[PDB]
Amino acid sequence: WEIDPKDLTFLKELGTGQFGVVKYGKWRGQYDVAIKMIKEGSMSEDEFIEEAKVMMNLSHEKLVQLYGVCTKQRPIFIITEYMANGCLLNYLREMRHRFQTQQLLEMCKDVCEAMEYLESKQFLHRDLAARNCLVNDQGVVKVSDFGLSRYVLDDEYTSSVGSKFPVRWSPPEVLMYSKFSSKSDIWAFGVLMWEIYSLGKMPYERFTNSETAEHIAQGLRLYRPHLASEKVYTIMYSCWHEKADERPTFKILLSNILDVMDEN
Ligand SMILES: Cc1cc(Nc2cc(-c3ccc(F)c(NC(=O)c4cc5c(s4)CCCC5)c3F)n[nH]c2=O)nn1C
Repeated sequence: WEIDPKDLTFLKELGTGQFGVVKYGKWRGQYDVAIKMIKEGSMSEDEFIEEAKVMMNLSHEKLVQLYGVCTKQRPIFIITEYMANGCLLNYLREMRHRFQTQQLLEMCKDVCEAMEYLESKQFLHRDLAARNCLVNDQGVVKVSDFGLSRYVLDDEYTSSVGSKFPVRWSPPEVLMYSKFSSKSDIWAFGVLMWEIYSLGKMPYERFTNSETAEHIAQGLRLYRPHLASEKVYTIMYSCWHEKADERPTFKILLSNILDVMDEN
């Protein structure tokens, strides 16, 4: 879906990410959208447009909805569903004292449902983390920017020893061999659950990225946050098996989460 740029009205700046400036605006005067304006040289653009069709076809309530792209001018635009409460990490930190435990579990469920959908389509996120989830005006969490890490042109982000690589969300086989799979998204999801239940703390705080890699390679795992029950911690901890094939699927994780809800 090629969006006509004449149908976009820019309204507000939303900050800057791995591809440069992001704006809030409207599509056809009515629908609230976010618009990434892709900084030249920041993205493998031919590669992105080449593979853009499969992303058009991903649709789930808990996935941020793609509206489309503008590719007939530079900078390229990516147009998505606007999420008025912004990214999940800042939302957790700003509302930290208000959350009930049942709401923390519901946020995890939202993300798990989106990821079970992506898993069913054999589509990898590759940078799942609370910073890449968004929150709407009703508090629903949705997964954002799935698959886009593949198109980043920035050695600090693409190298496992780069300053911007998501080391703290990565399993050993990604840090050692760059072996991304559904099971590396599973690992990241466990870290995301930890971010939720810690109310937005930084994983492995005071460890450097390389110290993090060393310690998880040797079996260290994130501690149980105060607000996580044992049953909840067992779920997130299952995401962190050293061996990828021992980690659950998102279907199983979703069933575990629903089971905890039912018990509650
Ligand atoms: C109050 C409020 C609402 C609101 N709502 C939104 C903000 C954004 C948004 C803004 C800046 C960003 F930097 C990003 N992330 C990125 O650009 C990238 C992430 C990744 C990229 S690029 C390539 C590698 C993989 C990860 C955003 F997603 N989008 N959509 C929204 O709805 N924001 N605020 C402040």
